[PDB]
Amino acid sequence: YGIKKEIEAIKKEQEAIKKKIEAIEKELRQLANETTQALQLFLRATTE
Amino acid sequence: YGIKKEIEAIKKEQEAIKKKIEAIEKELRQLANETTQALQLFLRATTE
Amino acid sequence: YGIKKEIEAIKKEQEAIKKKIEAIEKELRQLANETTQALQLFLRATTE
Repeated sequence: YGIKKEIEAIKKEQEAIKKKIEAIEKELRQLANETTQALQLFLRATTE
Repeated sequence: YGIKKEIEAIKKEQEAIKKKIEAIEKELRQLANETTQALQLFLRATTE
Repeated sequence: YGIKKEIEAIKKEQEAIKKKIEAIEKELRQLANETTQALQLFLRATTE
């Protein structure tokens, strides 16, 4: 029973980690988009 | 004993992973702040 | 055998996670470089 509960806890931790990574990927993509947009502004500005 | 040492190693790996993720979140936040600041400069420049 | 296969699966998941984190670090570094370059452009532009 003890090893079962140990393994169960570990797999709970992994699923939580996998979701943390998912959130990090989300925020990383947004940041990439924003920085691309921000650079597009500059590229628009240096033609004004 | 073998399974104990296996589980122990796995939980050592998880704690290390959790800290890696922590460091990634730190650097991601800094990068977001810097990019916001960098864009704020531009927004300041196109009013000069 | 069951616990062995469980532990084996968990360690497979950890290696996959470690590589996901590796890819995230790669993309995070690139993004930092690009944002630095993008800001360098602006710093070049406001001297023209």
